[PDB]
Amino acid sequence: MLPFVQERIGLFIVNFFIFTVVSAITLLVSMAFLTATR
Amino acid sequence: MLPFVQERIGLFIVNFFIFTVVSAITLLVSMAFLTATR
Amino acid sequence: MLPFVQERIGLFIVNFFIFTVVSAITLLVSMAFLTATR
Amino acid sequence: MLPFVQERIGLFIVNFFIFTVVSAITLLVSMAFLTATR
Amino acid sequence: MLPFVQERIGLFIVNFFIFTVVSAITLLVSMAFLTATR
Repeated sequence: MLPFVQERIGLFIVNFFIFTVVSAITLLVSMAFLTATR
Repeated sequence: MLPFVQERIGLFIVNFFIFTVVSAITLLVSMAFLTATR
Repeated sequence: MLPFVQERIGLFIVNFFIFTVVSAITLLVSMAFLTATR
Repeated sequence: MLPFVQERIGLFIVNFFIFTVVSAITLLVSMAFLTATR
Repeated sequence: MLPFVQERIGLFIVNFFIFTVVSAITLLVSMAFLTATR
């Protein structure tokens, strides 16, 4: 009922989650941009 | 009155919040850039 | 004197702080790039 | 068995981990883009 | 010997650290890209 259950397994979620997004932006941009320019 | 109430529900806010921004930058840039180039 | 005072109000700082930066990069880049290309 | 073991060494993982990604996006994009444009 | 020493001063490291990187990517990209295009 009380708060403070787990944090170790939580902080890992955001860390790995941001990696997936930060990759999509650099890879997706390169594909769309490279196709337009070239 | 004392601090330390909840952290689990907090760390999730930033995680999901950054996802929305990191997406807007890659999608918004692609739209404006692709239109200019093409 | 002892550590562990507040974390809830802290984690919110980085969350909102990153939003301001991630916006400047997408908006600033679009302005400089769009002007050069167009 | 109980939760809450370590957080100091954890928060450092994401901090340093994001640095490696945020660098790959700016360096990788510059290489692919600069080659196409030039 | 036991864990849990400080977190307030830690969470601030990543917050300020990411700012320095997120700036280098937008400023470095603008310099290299603007020079190539223009």
